[PDB]
Amino acid sequence: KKVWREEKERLLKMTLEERRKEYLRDYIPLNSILSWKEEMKSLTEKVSLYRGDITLLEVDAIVNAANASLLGGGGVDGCIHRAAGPCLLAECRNLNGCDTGHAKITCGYDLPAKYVIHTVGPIARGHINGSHKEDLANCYKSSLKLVKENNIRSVAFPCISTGIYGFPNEPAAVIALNTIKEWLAKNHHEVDRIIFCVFLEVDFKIYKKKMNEFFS
Repeated sequence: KKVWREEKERLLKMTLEERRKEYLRDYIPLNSILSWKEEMKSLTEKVSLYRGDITLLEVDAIVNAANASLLGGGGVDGCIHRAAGPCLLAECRNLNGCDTGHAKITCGYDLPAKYVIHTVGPIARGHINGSHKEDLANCYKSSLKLVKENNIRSVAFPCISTGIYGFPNEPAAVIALNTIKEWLAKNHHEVDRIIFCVFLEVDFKIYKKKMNEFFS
């Protein structure tokens, strides 16, 4: 049995070259993801769209749209737990859950990602209200506060609270893009790339349309 504190200490010391020599499977290096600037040929240099499996991204942090327990479950949360291996669950158990609109950081273990930022999106069981909208913004703000504090230069976000948590995809994207744009205005020097992970066609088309509005 690997023990999470020992494995985390070992992994966070390692250079990218050292990490790559131990990788279990194929990965997506950050320099194989075009900026919006490069894609559409300024903050356009600092943002990307990625349609693919977040667990493959070799970035400083991937964001997990987690549940209150932080123990994993289904969808992409489950995929991140399986890809990271059992040390992720062990570190998450020690965190004693996460509140709606808050975030907590762990090691990424078997992920190529150095860290996972776990954030708990609001749940809309029917039509959204101002609390849902505030809480979703707070997931992005709490996550980006951990990005700043942990010298994370590349981070990938999922479409937090869309799907089962019931946040309509278009209003979710507006909150996500507004929150990242406002944070980038202040913090652009300290990041190389914020990646929006937009697998479903519905999300890809929403983000494709809105990128120019927000970043150029």
